[PDB]
Amino acid sequence: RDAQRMNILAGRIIAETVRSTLGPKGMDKMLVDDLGDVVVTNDGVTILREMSVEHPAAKMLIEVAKTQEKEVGDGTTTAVVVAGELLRKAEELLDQNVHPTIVVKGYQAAAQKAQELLKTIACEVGAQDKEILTKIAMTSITGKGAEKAKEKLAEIIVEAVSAVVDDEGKVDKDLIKIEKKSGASIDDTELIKGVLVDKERVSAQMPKKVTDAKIALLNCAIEIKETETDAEIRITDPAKLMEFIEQEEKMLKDMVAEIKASGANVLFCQKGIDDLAQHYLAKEGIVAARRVKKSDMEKLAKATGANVITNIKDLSAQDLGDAGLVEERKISGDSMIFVEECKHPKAVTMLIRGTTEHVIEEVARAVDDAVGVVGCTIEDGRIVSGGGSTEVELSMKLREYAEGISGREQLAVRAFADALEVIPRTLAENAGLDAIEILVKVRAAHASNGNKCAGLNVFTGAVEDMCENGVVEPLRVKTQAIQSAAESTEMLLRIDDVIAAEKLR
Repeated sequence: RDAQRMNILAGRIIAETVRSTLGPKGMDKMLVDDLGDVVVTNDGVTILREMSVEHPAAKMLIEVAKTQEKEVGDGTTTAVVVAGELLRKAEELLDQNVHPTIVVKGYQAAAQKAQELLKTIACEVGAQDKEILTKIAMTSITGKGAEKAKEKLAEIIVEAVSAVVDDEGKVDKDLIKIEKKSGASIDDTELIKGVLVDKERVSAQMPKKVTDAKIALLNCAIEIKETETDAEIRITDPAKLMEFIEQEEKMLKDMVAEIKASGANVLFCQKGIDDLAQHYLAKEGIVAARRVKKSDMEKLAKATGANVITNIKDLSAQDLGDAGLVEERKISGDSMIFVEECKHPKAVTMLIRGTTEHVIEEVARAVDDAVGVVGCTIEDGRIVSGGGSTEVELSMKLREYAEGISGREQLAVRAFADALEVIPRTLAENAGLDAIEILVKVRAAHASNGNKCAGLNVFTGAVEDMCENGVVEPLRVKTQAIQSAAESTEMLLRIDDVIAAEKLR
């Protein structure tokens, strides 16, 4: 009968299950399917993407959430809690014989008005100041869940994103690889100004270090080759078999001679080196490996600027690569190859260590997105405080503006401003502190001429300066999240009737 009353309540259930997960110490409840595989994750996107639903309108709020995850990578949880309030406060207006067309007009006007206020609240910083840059690095790692180790880790991130800043000022996620490998401890982490591969030489008689490496890039797998024309090999005489095994090997020695004659001190072949072939490339002083993945051969082409060749019978001086140094070392365990190019590098790598395959993958998954949030921050250059601090300031700005606008729509603008007051409330209850008594003091600081950068610290549990502690986030996560909220909630408020949708392609 009510119909619309059933959708406003469904949005609160989906939002309640991802309400307490906000903040660093965000707990999560178990919800295992009928199978048995237990999954424990703090991120909300991992649950909303796999958790089932019951009503058809529940997908409206999840659809807009997927597009938000593919743009910033963090803050999607804050975009869902703001929808439950705006969707709940509407019930107070409907009881007063208010038409849905009136409450939807206040959110659009209030949302657009905030676009100009955030510009004045945001500060201004440079795009190369390493001092303030390090402060943003520790703020990202701490926001995920790795406070025990964040001193040197913050310095490895600022040097990686800053060492790949093009002239136009655009960060590229493809130029940042992540190599996982257990070790002694996580503190044994260091960046490389080049590339990295987890392979070892085939023989122990090859060189260990060489300068001005002339790598020979190959794009062919391991398999018996055949001319473009149909042809097959035949064998019948067992005694004569010894003549072919040595003949084919002879066709390889003279073939590599043309590669070495064209200046090829090194060689990164992509085939199974014959047992006797290892003796030739070893005495001549040419490293090599057997069986390498294609993912490692595609990055070297664009990194070193080599040309992709498919015919081994055509490798002249103009068909080879180039690298800086190729020294063989170890890092508490095996001995892999370390290819570098300090003359003209184009990408960096990271060899995060640890003690178990589970602890290295967790931090390895929360670092790929951290650089993305700090990367776009340098592109824009404007930063604004966050963590519930600015949310309390916007309320005072909207209340003063609500008094100017007249008409019956002056009630929705007040609920929209007060709806954002739940951000510091969830953080207060998270640490086990009362909220009704703490929200009265945070407003006193922002009386008039008070510092706009001030919020509640989850550690000490009192009002402090966010600029000194470490609670700052870019304005892109707020301007886009608040914009998607008004665009998502309007789908359920405008609709005032259901339909028996059946057979619709």
